[PDB]
Amino acid sequence: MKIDAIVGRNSAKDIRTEERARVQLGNVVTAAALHGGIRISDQTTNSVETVVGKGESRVLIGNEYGGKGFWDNHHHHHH
Amino acid sequence: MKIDAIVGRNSAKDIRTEERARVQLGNVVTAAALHGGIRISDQTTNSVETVVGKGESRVLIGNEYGGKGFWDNHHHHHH
Amino acid sequence: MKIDAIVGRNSAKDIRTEERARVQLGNVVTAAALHGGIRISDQTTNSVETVVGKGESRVLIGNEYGGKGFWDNHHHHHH
Repeated sequence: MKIDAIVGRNSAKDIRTEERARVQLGNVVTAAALHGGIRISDQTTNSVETVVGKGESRVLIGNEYGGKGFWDNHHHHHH
Repeated sequence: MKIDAIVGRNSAKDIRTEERARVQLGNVVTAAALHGGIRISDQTTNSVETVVGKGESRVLIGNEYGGKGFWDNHHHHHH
Repeated sequence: MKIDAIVGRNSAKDIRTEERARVQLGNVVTAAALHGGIRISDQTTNSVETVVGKGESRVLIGNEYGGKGFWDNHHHHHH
């Protein structure tokens, strides 16, 4: 009670990634989407229990700003 | 911000993504949708139990702002 | 109001990475998204209990700015 800071949590209980699975847990901010300023300091709270990815799965648990950070179509993957 | 507690949670119980599936669990904000939205403490509350994606599925569990973040349409065919 | 302690934690309880799996725990800042801060652009709080990746898996637990740090963009069948 009585807060002036950031509020809005995303939570996960269990995560299982198997086989060619990539998971981003937390936050991804693309440059274009948001860079400082008097931006948001309040976000929607999401909470998941168990999440499993099987077979080339891409899973992002958290907040993606922009929509080019974790997911994409086809780029120059050189590593 | 100074709003005491944000109300509006999304909750997921079980998630299974199988086979080339992509899942966004959380909140996606496109740039266009929210830059200087410095106060959002009353949103929609959605709870789901089990969600399964099978075979090249896109699934977003959470909030999508802009409608362009996770479900980025075919914008880059040149890639 | 008067803050020195930032509110916005990414927490993890247990992590298991096996077989060519790589995990980034903390924060990954690429130069492009922001260099050395510039406000708190993002400090969204995420909390996960147990996360397991098995089999050449990529798991990032925390915040990725830029999307060029721990991973880069890939070649996936269907966007």
